[PDB]
Amino acid sequence: TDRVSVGNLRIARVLYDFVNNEALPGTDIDPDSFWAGVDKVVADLTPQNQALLNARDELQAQIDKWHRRIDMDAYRQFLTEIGYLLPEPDDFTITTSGVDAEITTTAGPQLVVPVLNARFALNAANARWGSLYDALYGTDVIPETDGAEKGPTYNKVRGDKVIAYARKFLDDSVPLSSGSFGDATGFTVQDGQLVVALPDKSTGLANPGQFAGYTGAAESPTSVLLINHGLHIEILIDPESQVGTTDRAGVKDVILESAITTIMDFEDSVAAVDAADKVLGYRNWLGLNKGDLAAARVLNRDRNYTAPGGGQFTLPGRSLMFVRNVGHLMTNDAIVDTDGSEVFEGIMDALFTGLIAIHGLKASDVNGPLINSRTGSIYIVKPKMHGPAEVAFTCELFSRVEDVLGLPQNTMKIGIMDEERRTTVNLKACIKAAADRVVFINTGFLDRTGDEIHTSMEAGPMVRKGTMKSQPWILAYEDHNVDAGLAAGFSGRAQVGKGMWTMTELMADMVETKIAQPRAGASTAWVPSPTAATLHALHYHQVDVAAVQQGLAGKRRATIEQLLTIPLAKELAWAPDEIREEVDNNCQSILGYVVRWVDQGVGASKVPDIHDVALMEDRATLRISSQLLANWLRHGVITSADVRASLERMAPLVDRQNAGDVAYRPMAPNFDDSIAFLAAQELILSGAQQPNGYTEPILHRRRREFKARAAE
Ligand SMILES: O=C(O)CCc1nc2ccccc2[nH]c1=O
Ligand SMILES: [Mg+2]
Ligand SMILES: [Mg+2]
Ligand SMILES: [Mg+2]
Ligand SMILES: [Mg+2]
Ligand SMILES: [Mg+2]
Ligand SMILES: [Mg+2]
Ligand SMILES: [Mg+2]
Ligand SMILES: [Mg+2]
Repeated sequence: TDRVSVGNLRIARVLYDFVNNEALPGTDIDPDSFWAGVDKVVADLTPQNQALLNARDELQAQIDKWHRRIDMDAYRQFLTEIGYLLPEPDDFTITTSGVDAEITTTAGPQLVVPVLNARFALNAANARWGSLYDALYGTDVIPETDGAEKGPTYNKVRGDKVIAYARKFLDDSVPLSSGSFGDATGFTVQDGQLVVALPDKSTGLANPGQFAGYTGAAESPTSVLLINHGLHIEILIDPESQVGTTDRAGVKDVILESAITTIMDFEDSVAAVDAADKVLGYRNWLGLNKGDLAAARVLNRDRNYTAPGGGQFTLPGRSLMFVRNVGHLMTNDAIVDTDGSEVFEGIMDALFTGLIAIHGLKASDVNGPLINSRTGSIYIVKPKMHGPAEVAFTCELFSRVEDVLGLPQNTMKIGIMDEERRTTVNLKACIKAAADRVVFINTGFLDRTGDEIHTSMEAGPMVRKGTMKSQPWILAYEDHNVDAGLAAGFSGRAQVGKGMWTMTELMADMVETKIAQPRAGASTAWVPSPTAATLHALHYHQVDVAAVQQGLAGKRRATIEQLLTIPLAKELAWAPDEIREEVDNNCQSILGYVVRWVDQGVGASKVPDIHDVALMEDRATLRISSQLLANWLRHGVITSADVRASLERMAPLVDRQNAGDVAYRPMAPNFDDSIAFLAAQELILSGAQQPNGYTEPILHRRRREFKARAAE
């Protein structure tokens, strides 16, 4: 037994040592008082945590039975009687205070990254600023048409298209008084105003207030800092660079303020099934908050400029960090009680990520340099909550953690993910439950659709996964989320977020279509990579989110009936080949993700889909796919032979898609010999029995089984 006893707790040594030697020192928290507080919080809050999970099961059994025995009036009457659909509270304004400008004020891209991957976490934090030239040149936003494709070395024709794209962007975002940036000859700062040399004349900006600063001398600036819709744009000037020599004004690059905030994730993008895994995550979270995290490589320093009217100012070189804790469901054996019962992981995350975040509020040799929150807040995204009482519980959890940490009450702020149906239909009350802590709400596709399928599992066969994206329930869910946030005063106070673009290489399509989200009044939305953050930033220059929000406020665009419109497939709406395609699709999604999760403990990566399109999904992809297949199985759309045959067809496909990975362990031809293959099979076959369709219990068990076999 490798555990430390503290009150009723038996703490894994690796965790206990991490906290004492790394997390605690520099916080001024007395270590014995901390550990006593951990024991007391776990003892006090565990019963309610369990009570809430029981209530999920109780409500769902009632819903299963109701469906087992189409009319909307009877259905919502039913949901109301069982306490699933609660009355809408009175109108109110959130009272959350001490929030940084990146959240209250700036609209822009939001990156989410697996905290267990230090290099990715570092790149994400550094992604507050990104190269537009690199993003345009390196992706298909500039088509690889004849002559303009990227080879082993610099293609000037392609670069010239990159340059022109960016010139057009500057014209659109920071218009000159006359002429185009495409005719620029040079830049100078005269009388604290930006002057752009043109061929036949000279010109300032149409709105000189968009001029924000510069580097080097006003005579010949090395860069020119502009602002639009709250976001900075820096024109780098160096006619001696590879591309500067080719440019008419010697422009080297255009740098965009990109990932304004980043979510460091402990939940669905990481595989962490024991104390050693949790410690890897906590240690990286620690390094980020101290500012000394280094990989293979380090965090960027802040950026120095001269204001138009002279005098120096500094801009943050890094993304403001949130941390995403796990939700209320799972336990982890990082801590067990006397009976050997595992402790609630969400409770542990609040205590440990909260402790660690104190370093990000400080700057010394002990706590590293670099401050995360200027206003003294800790930003925690709380996923997978079901309804307002589960939000209230999170409030109580954070309050008790603050007390243990010696922090001011309401220091720990909550990002409310709206990704469960019972939260969706009671969203206003969920926000009201956290009215003095809430700094965001957001929507998604996968997790929310996963819950949609599980909740109405007994209703009938569901439409295909692709179809879900355009279903009435989900479009109302998207608008209702914005409506509730705006009605509660989020504009100027808290983020209203939308979902992830998963197609990592389809940047042209993202740039074309993702603009719909800020057009919808979302002050942020999720991107999979620093490159995608820079490109998505374009949308926020193109759309005035603040103005969109002002025009939406007070509107009620969704009905409860729309929200409750179950995505049931019409009476036999598929051909055999369409059914086959959807089974293969889902089995491939499950296998492609699971094999990396169970075998290598990777919970996010570019996974080729069935059409070889690279997707960067998290564990929610598993929840939707396994629930859909379990549903089709449940209602006789497919057979158990169909499922097994697809898994066996797609498995070697997955193996093939993983050529080029040295640590990869093939699943075919001995399927029942691969723990990953069996995990994937189990997720489908036992899908209908999982609490709310959640995949963690199975995935965690299988990864743990794999670790034990690898050490035997
Ligand atoms: O559709 C959904 O609900 C899930 C969204 C999502 N979150 C991610 C977080 C970190 C890394 C990759 C991710 N991919 C994703 O699709
Ligand atoms: Mg300077
Ligand atoms: Mg620090
Ligand atoms: Mg989710
Ligand atoms: Mg939408
Ligand atoms: Mg409302
Ligand atoms: Mg505008
Ligand atoms: Mg805004
Ligand atoms: Mg059940």
